[PDB]
Amino acid sequence: HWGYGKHNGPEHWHKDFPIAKGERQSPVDIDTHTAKYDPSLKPLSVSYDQATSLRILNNGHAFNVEFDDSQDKAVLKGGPLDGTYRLIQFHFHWGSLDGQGSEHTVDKKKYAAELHLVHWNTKYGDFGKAVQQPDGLAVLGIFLKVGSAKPGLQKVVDVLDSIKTKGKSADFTNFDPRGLLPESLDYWTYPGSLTTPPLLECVTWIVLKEPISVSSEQVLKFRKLNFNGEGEPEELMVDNWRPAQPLKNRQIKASFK
Ligand SMILES: [Zn+2]
Repeated sequence: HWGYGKHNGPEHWHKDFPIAKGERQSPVDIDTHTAKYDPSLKPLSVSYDQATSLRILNNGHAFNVEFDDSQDKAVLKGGPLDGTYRLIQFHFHWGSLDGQGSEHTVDKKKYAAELHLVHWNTKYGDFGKAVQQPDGLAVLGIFLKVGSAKPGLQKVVDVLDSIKTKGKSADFTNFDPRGLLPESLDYWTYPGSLTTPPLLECVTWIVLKEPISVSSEQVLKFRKLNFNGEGEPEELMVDNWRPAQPLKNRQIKASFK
């Protein structure tokens, strides 16, 4: 099956998922000098006050913090978006070392990790319908650098012991994703894809310029997770990132000067 190893990693995915070589794949390098300020982008609206987290799952590629998306409780709107996108889950991509782990790059700089807050367009009714549409998803991408601890991440770090292996889940209620946001909502935006199979070209990417800081101890706990199932050979869950893909016929827009 697909993964991040020598025999099933990103350079192999195109054999089962030919859209891997498509016209709007993600992630990309963000060339900060070429990105155009777009004075017409509307204000970005992150409304997470009523968010309802339910569960945390190790799916064998990453961990997902899942939300109740059966009503408009946690929504992303404005910026480049038309209409209302509902938070369904967040996950991270990270490295074996602090010098790699992000999927997007900024002037070829790699961050230690990247948070993806996944939202689906309410006009398509559910996530499965939304991923079939070019405007189905909005993913808020946030870079992690290693420095000071992020207090709002520790509740996540402290549950990972309970979901070490593929297929393990744990109750994860009352987690506030506002604790993972940087001060500034200045962003870059472009049309792209899921960065994991099935690599569907359904994402409006919104990548924040300001990283968040996490501690060395916090990312070490991410690196103790396993890709494998319980009672299988231990394979550390590290380097679960796809490298930068060709930009092709796309323009990256900046919300800021
Ligand atoms: Zn992701």
